[PDB]
Amino acid sequence: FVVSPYDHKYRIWEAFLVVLVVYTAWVSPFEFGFLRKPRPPLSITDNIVNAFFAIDIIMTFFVGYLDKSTYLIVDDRKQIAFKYLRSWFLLDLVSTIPSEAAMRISSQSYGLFNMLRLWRLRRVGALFARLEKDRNFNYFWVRCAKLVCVTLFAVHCAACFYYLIAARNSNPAKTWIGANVANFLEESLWMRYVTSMYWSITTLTTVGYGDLHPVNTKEMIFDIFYMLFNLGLTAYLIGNMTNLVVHGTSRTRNFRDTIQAASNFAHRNHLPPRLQDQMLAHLCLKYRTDSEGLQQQETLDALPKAIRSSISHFLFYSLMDKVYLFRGVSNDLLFQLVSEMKAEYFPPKEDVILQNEAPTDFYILVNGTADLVSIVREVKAGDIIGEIGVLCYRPQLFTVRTKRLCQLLRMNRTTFLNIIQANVGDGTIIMNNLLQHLK
Amino acid sequence: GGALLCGQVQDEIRFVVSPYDHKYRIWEAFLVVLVVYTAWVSPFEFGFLRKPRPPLSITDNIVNAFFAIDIIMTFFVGYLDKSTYLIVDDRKQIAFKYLRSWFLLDLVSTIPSEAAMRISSQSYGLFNMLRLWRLRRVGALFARLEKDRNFNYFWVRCAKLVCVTLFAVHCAACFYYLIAARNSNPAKTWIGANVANFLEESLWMRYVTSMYWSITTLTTVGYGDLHPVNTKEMIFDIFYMLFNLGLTAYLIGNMTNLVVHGTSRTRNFRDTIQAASNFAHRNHLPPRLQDQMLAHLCLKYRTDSEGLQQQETLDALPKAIRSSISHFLFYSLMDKVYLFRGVSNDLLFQLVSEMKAEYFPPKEDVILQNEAPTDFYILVNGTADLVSIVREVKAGDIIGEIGVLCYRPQLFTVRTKRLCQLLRMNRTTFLNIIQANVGDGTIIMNNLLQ
Amino acid sequence: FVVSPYDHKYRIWEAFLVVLVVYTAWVSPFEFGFLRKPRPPLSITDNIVNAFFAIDIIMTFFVGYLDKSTYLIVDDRKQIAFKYLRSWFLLDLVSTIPSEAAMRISSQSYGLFNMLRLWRLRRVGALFARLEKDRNFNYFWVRCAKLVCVTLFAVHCAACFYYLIAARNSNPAKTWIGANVANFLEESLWMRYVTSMYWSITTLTTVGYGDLHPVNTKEMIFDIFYMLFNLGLTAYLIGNMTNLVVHGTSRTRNFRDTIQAASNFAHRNHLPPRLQDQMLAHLCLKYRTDSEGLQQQETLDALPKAIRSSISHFLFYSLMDKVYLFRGVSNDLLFQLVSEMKAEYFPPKEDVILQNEAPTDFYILVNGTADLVSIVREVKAGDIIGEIGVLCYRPQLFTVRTKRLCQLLRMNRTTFLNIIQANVGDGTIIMNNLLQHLK
Amino acid sequence: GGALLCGQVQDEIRFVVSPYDHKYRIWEAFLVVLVVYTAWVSPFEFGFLRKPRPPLSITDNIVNAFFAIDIIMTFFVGYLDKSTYLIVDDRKQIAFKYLRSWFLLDLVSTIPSEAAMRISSQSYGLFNMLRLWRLRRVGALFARLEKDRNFNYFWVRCAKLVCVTLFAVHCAACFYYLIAARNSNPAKTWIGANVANFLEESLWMRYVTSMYWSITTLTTVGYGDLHPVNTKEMIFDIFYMLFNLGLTAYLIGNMTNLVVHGTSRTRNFRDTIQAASNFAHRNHLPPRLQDQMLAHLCLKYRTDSEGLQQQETLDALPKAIRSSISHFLFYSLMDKVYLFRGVSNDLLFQLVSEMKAEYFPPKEDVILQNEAPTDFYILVNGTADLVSIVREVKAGDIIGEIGVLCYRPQLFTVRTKRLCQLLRMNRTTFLNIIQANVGDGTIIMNNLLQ
Ligand SMILES: CCCCCCCCCCCCCCCCCCCC(=O)O[C@H](COC(=O)CCCCCCCCCCCCCC)COP(=O)(O)OCCN
Ligand SMILES: CCCCCCCCCCCCCCCCCCCC(=O)O[C@H](COC(=O)CCCCCCCCCCCCCC)COP(=O)(O)OCCN
Ligand SMILES: [K+]
Ligand SMILES: [K+]
Ligand SMILES: [K+]
Ligand SMILES: [K+]
Ligand SMILES: [K+]
Repeated sequence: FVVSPYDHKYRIWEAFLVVLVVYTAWVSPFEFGFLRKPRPPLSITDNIVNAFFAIDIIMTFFVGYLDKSTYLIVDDRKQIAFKYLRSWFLLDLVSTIPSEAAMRISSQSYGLFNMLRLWRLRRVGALFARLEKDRNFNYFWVRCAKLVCVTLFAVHCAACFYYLIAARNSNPAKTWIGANVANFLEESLWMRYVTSMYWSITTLTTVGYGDLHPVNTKEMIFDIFYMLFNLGLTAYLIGNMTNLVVHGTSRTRNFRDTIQAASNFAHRNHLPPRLQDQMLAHLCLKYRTDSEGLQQQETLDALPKAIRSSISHFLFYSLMDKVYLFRGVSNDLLFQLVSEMKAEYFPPKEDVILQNEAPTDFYILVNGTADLVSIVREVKAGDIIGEIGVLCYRPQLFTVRTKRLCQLLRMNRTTFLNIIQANVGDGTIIMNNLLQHLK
Repeated sequence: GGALLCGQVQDEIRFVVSPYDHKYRIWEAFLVVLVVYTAWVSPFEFGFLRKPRPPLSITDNIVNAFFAIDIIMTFFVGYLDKSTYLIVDDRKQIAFKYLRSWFLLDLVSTIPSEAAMRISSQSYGLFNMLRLWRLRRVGALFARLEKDRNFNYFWVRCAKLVCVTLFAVHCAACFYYLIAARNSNPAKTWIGANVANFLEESLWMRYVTSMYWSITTLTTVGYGDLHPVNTKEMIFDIFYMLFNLGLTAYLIGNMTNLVVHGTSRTRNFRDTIQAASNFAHRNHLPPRLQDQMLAHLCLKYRTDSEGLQQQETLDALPKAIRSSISHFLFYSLMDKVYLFRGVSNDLLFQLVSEMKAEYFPPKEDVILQNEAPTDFYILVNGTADLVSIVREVKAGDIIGEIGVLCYRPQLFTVRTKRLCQLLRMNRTTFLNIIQANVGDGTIIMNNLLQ
Repeated sequence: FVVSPYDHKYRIWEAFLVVLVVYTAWVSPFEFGFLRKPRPPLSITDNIVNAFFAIDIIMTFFVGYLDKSTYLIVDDRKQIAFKYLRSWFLLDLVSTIPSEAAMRISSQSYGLFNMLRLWRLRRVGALFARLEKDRNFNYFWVRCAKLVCVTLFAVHCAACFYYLIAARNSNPAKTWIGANVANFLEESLWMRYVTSMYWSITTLTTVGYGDLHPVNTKEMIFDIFYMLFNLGLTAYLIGNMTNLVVHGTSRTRNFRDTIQAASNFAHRNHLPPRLQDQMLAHLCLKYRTDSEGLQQQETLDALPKAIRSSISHFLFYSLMDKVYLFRGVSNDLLFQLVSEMKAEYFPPKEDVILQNEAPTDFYILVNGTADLVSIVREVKAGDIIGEIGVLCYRPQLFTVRTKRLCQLLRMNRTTFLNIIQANVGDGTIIMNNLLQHLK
Repeated sequence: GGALLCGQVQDEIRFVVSPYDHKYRIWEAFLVVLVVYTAWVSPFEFGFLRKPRPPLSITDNIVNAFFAIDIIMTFFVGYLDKSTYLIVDDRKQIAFKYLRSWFLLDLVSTIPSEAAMRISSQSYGLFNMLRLWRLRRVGALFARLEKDRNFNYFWVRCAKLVCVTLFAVHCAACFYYLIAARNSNPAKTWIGANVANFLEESLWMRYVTSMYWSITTLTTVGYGDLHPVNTKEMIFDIFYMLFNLGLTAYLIGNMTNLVVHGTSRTRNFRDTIQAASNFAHRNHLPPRLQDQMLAHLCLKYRTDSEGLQQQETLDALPKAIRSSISHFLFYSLMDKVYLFRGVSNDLLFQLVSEMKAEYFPPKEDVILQNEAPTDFYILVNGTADLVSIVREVKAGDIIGEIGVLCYRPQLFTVRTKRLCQLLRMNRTTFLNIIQANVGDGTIIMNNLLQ
């Protein structure tokens, strides 16, 4: 029986009903403003759309709900039906009665009863509430789409109401439209619609050419309220667009402040130009490494250590399988290794470590390649550097120079000593499998 | 999973009367309605009318009577002085402060216009304009509401903006009509150039036409059907247009302030979640792993949000009540199970000040069987099972400590079945805690040992 | 000889010349747009103003300048004259030649030569630069005054240029003004001015009634550029007004976030309602204590310890003179006392400490009064509480209850013990002068 | 004093060519000028002209020739791949990437219109509109300038806004004229309703009239002299007015962003200074004392600003060059006087890593005679005297250490005579530093002892 929310076969039905809501949002004000009585084709199409919402009146029984008081999805048919009968079953139901039936109770009913069908706009508000949570869509741009919809619906409604004020008048002259057009009745419905839409947008944007304007007090009262609504709407629009701009441009501002800080530091302390250019080159690479190294380390430093470890195991243990200088070591020691290892990125043609430097650290190349340097040999992907210096505790035997954008795992001798004070018997495998690379 | 949990986290992200008396605040709230009345009627009497007439005269005298009652009653209402923060109830001091401030303006704002018009017949409208002194009461009300936690700041500010713009529209409409009505020739006026005999038309039509012009100008729609015809009208409209420029910039500044204010914390959350999303996408992590890390990241954000609020609300606060608060917290957050019964106050403080609160997702496992006893927990709220199941775990219940204080690998796995809050303690810090006054630690061991 | 900048007698002269700049800013575009040849009174008044600026051409010799490369004011007559002759002496000089003399070189010179006098606006920009630094004036509101000036000057200039475009035309009809007015020449100069000012503001505010608008291509080109300038100006105005609003309202937002944080903390941990009301009462008092306790402690915690000490000596040593329980102690020990003392504020009817509490701290009342409590005695201004408990190290003998908004200095026993391990022989005066209050 | 110091602080607050070759960047910068030409001419040929004519045809063929040269030359220009950050110089890879991306669009954007018009005579204006593909080069230029430290971000953004709004105005003017010129009756058009025979008027007059309408509409001034007369013009203007609403909101959003961005750090300074100002005012501090504390507060703000920049620029940076930077700093910030000559590397590091930099006002005293030797300093820059005077103190000079390493009350007062920067060391931390490898500390004592 009870269908889950978040069922994909249900999500496509709700998305379909939203396009029938967009149809309703256009048709209902137009039928209110421009039409007197039901006519083909619009009558049969509206009855078709009412059939789809009448199906939904039933199919919203048998659908569960997330009770956020307990964070579980309720599947009890007695509870879901009781909740729906309380939650606006009657408004949905009345919004689906045919206009023919709803006007046998009174012939004047047509336009104003069809305006009740704007109740369906609750579904558009619900869709925006979903998209403002779903991380697959940008939040500020979904707010933009929401504000575009509100604007277009306002322009359409105002056009239909203001035409109705003219069309109901006892004289076609002395109306805003009949003041310009000799007889706007007995003129094409498209031309009357476009003329009203033109007036409406001309007013909402405050261009106000003044070819079309209020001629009588009823028109003036309507336009007074429409102009006051437009002042609030535009101030809201400019607020939201400012927020969209301010947060969208933030990356470039932060990058420039970072480079400005480094440049000022170099100019205060009078760093040598070579090393200054290396500092800026690494900061630029960090900004261009957003999708990898940046959002990697900006995530991993937050995670609880259990899942953090499981990530490191997924991501790098297959690299630890490549290094002969750990072959057959105890599994826990190699897990500890990847749990301690930092990860870093280097530009091309940079020294990671120089010859005759003290062995404070060692590295494993994840990807990219480097030269020991004059040149003696090449370092592959899945290959290790500096470790014999960390073992020996004597100065490093060669400079290692990047020749690609290169990713390296890193460890420090002070913690490697501590790691070797763990697993002390497995340290014999460390020793032997170094000695057999040393042979 | 995951999505609905982070959605929830985003959703969470002798005769003196006191001025605080409810009966007095109902009276003050009533008088603000008569201020809104005054704000409409005084410009209208200045613009459109030349002598007092029914119903407006009798209604104004009724309103003046309510304000005259207030002129009396405010001699019997105390005030608080910023030197002492006590309410002053000395009749002489209440009288002196009222006389020295606002009594005279309140008095002239209350004299009947039918009396003032015996001083001169030209006085009527311009004397009515003095009643706008009463607007101080609306400014006072908004100042209270803006700093009151019961009221939504967004809607209080919006109400302020709406009142300012409506009052500006109304005043400009009345002044611009007065410039037309007081002219020597009606046909050379902004209104008589359109309506050939406007002085014969209904007062409603003239008002609506003036409001229409005023709003058309302030919104800058400016259809141009109605516009300045003569030099007086041009000078007036020059200053009105300048004012409207400043007012529009103020309205947009306030709406921008409101939307960046209200969005800020949701933005701060989104950045962390979308960073983790981009990481998981780019490194091609399995979906089965991804939603576990997104769930934990959302619940860490929830945890430290509450921690910062506790810190910033305690470390601001004088040592006396900071003591009382931290005392109550220590003596009420702990003691959640009989294993602690008889714990000494020092051992209590050392434990409860070091335990770390955290939130844990539904349908997940907090500790695992036969693992080393690195940590133990107290369940604050939510529900879990010891696990096949052996029993349910309640709120006000514990896991893992039976392996920690006497060293054993953990006897059970434990699995959540609602969103759950726990207090963690790690064995290394627990050992340091138990090393304080060790005898009491032995009494806890006796509570466990059976 | 050389007069200093920041001499008050010079600052009043520069402020006077700024009002003559405001005169120039109105008169020069008006003479350019509306007048053909020099006429009384405006000719004699302009010659008077030129005399004041000609005095300044001389009096700007003999005035020093702050050389911000070395942060000293230069007094060398050879340097100040050399700097001035380089720095725009010639533009100031040409801006003071009389219009009569400057039009004997050519009769058409009058209007366009008088436009050169807008060079004097450099002085208004300099005044705003000063006021944007002087802490006696609000920064955002000085930016507002700057933007009002720019707006009013733009409206005036545009009105004068657009009238000149009409007045130079070969036909009065086919001009924006002669299209409405049958003959605008031979009409009052005030009416022509007001008509132009009206058109100008109607356009800059974008109301655009359209009674007055460009009739010919020269007018259209001018209005094209004016409308493009106004779009930038209004967007700048709205930016600056937003910044003014955002920073001006910040106090209320921070207060509400503080109270919301405390309210949520109480609702999470389920604090008892009495103590919850005390917590909010103290946070409210802190916000209302902005000018004293807040900006006091928000300043003192920053200051370098030497000046911080000198402040404490100025502010509270005269209170330390009142306490008999330190009479005749070594001066250094009492300075150490005031250097250690914190300062705090309490609402009326609050316990600072209760009876039978442990003696962790003691206090001295700066102002306000309190009861020992049932009641036994009253505590004055310049009076001490809790110290016998800190001496005895046994629970406090009475509750002390505020009966005003009260300010107290505070110390903690752990640091008072350390302070008594300093000055150990002067501790004998502490002991004896307690024992003689204990008698 | 004081005021000018805080004012200063506020003022401070085989055949491949590389794409980085200066000769190539001059060529690319030249082609952007021909893009601005194309952006004007293509809408104008679409709106106002029906067949190619001098001078415009010959000028367009000259511009097409420069782009055809670029279509060739871009086969000889390398690119950098984001996988390796090396420049690719393989001729086959350069060719393939260019063919696989933009060669075809660059080619059709270069065919002479006098050739395309042999395919059909109606093609002319609509084929010219395809040349607007070239605008990608302007978008690329702005993307470079926005992230380039040599260029002011404010003016680069303003230039972007000005170009977008000018191009929108121009395009709308040309399209709206085309709607009029292509109508069956000129008198029923937005322009022919005003100018009875506009097709006889000069091309300049028609262009200026169309630009005037376009700007009047986009700025929303809307005089209404020129407006839509027929249904086609109304539909066009409906969509133009909607677009202008979005564009205006974007312009105001960018200007707000720019002014809050540029003001932020001055705001952050002002708050600290005005807090201290309000404190000194309310507590009635003497002016003689006040300006001393305001001076020190301004120079502390200056000091810690530079400290945060050093931290955030070092702790971001890989350990190799972080080492090189900190190494150079340690070996160059110290050794400022002969008292340190022969200092050991460990004692050097322990000292220089712990010394604290600070700024000190003019005409003030850093240490006083016969006071206890609590601290000593190295002068980094500025000037002072030992004090009556006994001698000047240089940059690269020291004060007070002669009382610290051998314990004595300080021999002199010392007084600044310019704004001065010093490195402090406190005797307690100095003792801890000297307790590392004490023999080297004795060699420093031998350097002082004579
Ligand atoms: C920098 C850009 C510069 C742009 C260019 C300018 C060019 C020169 C021209 C300058 C023109 C400037 C004109 C003024 C601009 C608008 C100023 C609005 C000020 C304002 O609203 O103040 C608030 C009024 O609050 C209140 O409490 C008011 C209460 C009013 C109650 C009225 C009740 C009316 C009822 C009847 C209505 C009429 C009948 C309708 C049918 C005060 O508070 P605050 O905002 O400062 O907040 C507290 C701080 N955060
Ligand atoms: C939320 C509020 C919603 C309001 C209500 C809306 C109601 C519905 C209607 C919606 C209408 C929306 C219409 C679009 C709005 C404006 C969009 C502007 C977008 C834009 O400018 O993008 C920039 C163009 O940059 C460029 O690089 C462009 C370069 C162009 C060069 C042109 C050269 C022209 C030379 C010739 C001129 C003509 C002759 C003049 C005599 C891209 O960059 P970015 O800003 O994103 O920056 C990078 C991120 N930070
Ligand atoms: K307008
Ligand atoms: K108009
Ligand atoms: K018009
Ligand atoms: K407008
Ligand atoms: K208009």
